[PDB]
Amino acid sequence: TDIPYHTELLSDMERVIEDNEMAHIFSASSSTGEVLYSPSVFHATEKQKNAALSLLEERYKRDFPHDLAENIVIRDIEFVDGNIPSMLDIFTRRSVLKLLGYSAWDEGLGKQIFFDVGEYRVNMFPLRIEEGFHLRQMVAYHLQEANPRYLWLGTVRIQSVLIENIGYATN
Repeated sequence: TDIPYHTELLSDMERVIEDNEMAHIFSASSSTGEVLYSPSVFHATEKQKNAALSLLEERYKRDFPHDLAENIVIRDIEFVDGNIPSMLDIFTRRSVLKLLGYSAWDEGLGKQIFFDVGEYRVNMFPLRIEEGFHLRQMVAYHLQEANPRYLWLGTVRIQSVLIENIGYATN
């Protein structure tokens, strides 16, 4: 059997995390942000947010084809204000913890698209598509349900062509 690209992508992203020491950033110990919903939902730190953005840029840009990138100006992935999910939203979306690790970075998972970093599983929940961007509400779930149990990272805005080009690792 041949090794699928998804397997190497997941390994690649794990090595990116390690080279940038992001496991320590996404530890319960380093999750010192202010509370959003007492007792268990906290704001992500600036370092957690910037690490998450950097990891999204790493994943999406590496496979963005050259002929498009010479013809389209690609915007930096960033967080935008607002669209904060409710506590009930966060609770309901914790279904992402039931999924196997191999389903990470798989755009085919719809609502449950996620990636793991350090002690947290980060769900990029679809909010809307507007102009040429995807908006997603990013919440981190502690994988052992320790506290901080939930981290609100923000609504991320990603240029649609970046997601479109990855395709679906599963149907």
